Amino acid sequence: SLVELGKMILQETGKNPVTSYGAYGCNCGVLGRGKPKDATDRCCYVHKCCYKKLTDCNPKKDRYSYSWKNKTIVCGENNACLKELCECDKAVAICLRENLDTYNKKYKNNYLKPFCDKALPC
Amino acid sequence: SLVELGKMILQETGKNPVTSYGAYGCNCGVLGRGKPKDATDRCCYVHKCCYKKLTDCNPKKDRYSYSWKNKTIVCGENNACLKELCECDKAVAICLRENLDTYNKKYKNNYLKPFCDKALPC
Amino acid sequence: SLVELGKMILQETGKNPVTSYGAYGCNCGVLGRGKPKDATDRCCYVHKCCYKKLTDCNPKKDRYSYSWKNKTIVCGENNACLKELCECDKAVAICLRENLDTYNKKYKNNYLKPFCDKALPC
Amino acid sequence: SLVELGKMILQETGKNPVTSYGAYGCNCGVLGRGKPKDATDRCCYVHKCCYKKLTDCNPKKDRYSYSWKNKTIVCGENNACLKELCECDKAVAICLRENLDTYNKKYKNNYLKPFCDKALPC
Ligand SMILES: CCc1c(C(=O)C(N)=O)c2c(OCC(=O)O)cccc2n1Cc1ccccc1
Ligand SMILES: CCc1c(C(=O)C(N)=O)c2c(OCC(=O)O)cccc2n1Cc1ccccc1
Ligand SMILES: CCc1c(C(=O)C(N)=O)c2c(OCC(=O)O)cccc2n1Cc1ccccc1
Ligand SMILES: CCc1c(C(=O)C(N)=O)c2c(OCC(=O)O)cccc2n1Cc1ccccc1
Repeated sequence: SLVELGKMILQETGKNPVTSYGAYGCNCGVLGRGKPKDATDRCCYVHKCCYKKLTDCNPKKDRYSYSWKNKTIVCGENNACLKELCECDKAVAICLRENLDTYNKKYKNNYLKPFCDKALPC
Repeated sequence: SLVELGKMILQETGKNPVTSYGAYGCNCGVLGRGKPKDATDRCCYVHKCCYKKLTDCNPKKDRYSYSWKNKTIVCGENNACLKELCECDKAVAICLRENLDTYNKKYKNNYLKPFCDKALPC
Repeated sequence: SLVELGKMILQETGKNPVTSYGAYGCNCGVLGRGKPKDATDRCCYVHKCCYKKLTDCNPKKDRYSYSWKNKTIVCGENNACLKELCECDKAVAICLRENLDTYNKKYKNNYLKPFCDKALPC
Repeated sequence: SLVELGKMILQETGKNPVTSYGAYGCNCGVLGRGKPKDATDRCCYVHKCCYKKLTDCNPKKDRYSYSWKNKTIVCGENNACLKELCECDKAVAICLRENLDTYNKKYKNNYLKPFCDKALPC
């Protein structure tokens, strides 16, 4: 769920998911995909494509278990959908950390929302 | 201060410092040094010796700054006491994480109140 | 920003950046690039080309942190743009020092403005 | 003179000579030699011994010339006493930089006369 996702983002990046990624670019924290504005935005674009493959479980509200071992996210062996859901959130946490260097303050808090292009298919 | 120390332990080990290390063995959390019970206890033994050589500041109360970059603790530059105080806290966070493999709840002071021998000098 | 740049130039060259480089040649301190009149001028040409690559921050007005360690300018860790900015400024301060030998006061005070040719592209 | 000495210290160490070294340990910035408290203090003890040999001039008062060339203090030529005086000052500026790693503001007198033993002779 968003509980697990937010904890992974903070564990990997050290940032509050809401204040830093609540509405960044055309994809991060908002509903629906748009053409990404930068690399951080593209992380959330891929993550939304990860989610849409997952029927038989609810990515937004379904809880799951994971552990933080050797400063690494380790998805607990689980249901197929829950395991894949955990691997979706782990990928976007790593992706957001990796692109902190080009994180741009001008893209937060839905400054880009009126300018967002229609997204290409996943 | 204990504020920064607590966040480093959380970021490195993934554990709550109060529940996991608030009173563990003969050195972790408790006041004063004793002969260590295991590898985790020895981390806190070393950390307490690290604090002992700091005289120009109050290790428990004085605040400093540090960064979480690439899942690594990076101490902020400061005067001798505050910088070395940050380094004391960093080494114990890494040490406790490295020794999670042998962390044993039997050394938590709430499971069994350990009999602690007089510590050797630092 | 110019505050950090001016301190670097003083630290490296020992010269006041305003009085020595406020309007030197066809590139130093003045607006716009021109064909360099000497090696000092070319330092500022390269520096202006360095700035032109930076589009995610404001090279003239954005602050950054650096320190003086072992008589070396050491750029503090930041985002990609601010780190590249600091490295642009460190490089021009260093370049200006290396070419103090051929510094010509005849090129000061924007005397060469009618002599400035179109520069080669960056 | 002290004017040239203070400029050297700022150039080499990056520190304000008054606020960092104006009364530090048993030798730095105070009158007379004492048993050094640490490596920084020892730099000032050695420097005071350097001044002791300069009888043909006035170390604190007499001016001399030096240049900041390639981030090196270069004493200008002069008579024996004044050239030796500049080299005394250059040496203490270098010594203080080299020992910034163990600088500790705990040794600043802060207008309380510390316990100072009689120094070894020189
Ligand atoms: C970038 C972080 C993010 C999402 C992403 O990781 C992302 N934009 O992909 C996301 C999200 O995405 C899933 C989806 O769109 O269904 C939906 C809703 C909020 C979303 N926050 C913000 C957040 C998450 C967890 C705790 C606190 C804040
Ligand atoms: C192992 C964690 C620890 C200490 C150590 O790291 C350790 N035992 O060395 C320590 C401590 O030690 C310093 C000293 O003895 O002055 C004193 C008091 C509490 C101490 N907690 C618990 C804690 C720290 C920070 C936030 C919340 C809880
Ligand atoms: C050569 C020094 C210099 C610039 C350069 O280093 C240079 N010509 O590249 C520069 C400058 O250049 C950046 C740009 O044109 O955007 C713009 C404005 C002033 C500029 N001073 C003068 C100065 C710098 C810092 C403090 C005080 C005076
Ligand atoms: C450590 C710096 C220092 C002295 C030394 O370098 C040192 N303690 O040797 C020293 C000093 O020493 C020479 C002597 O006692 O005759 C005498 C007086 C002040 C002295 N400041 C402080 C200072 C010097 C220059 C400008 C501003 C502040």
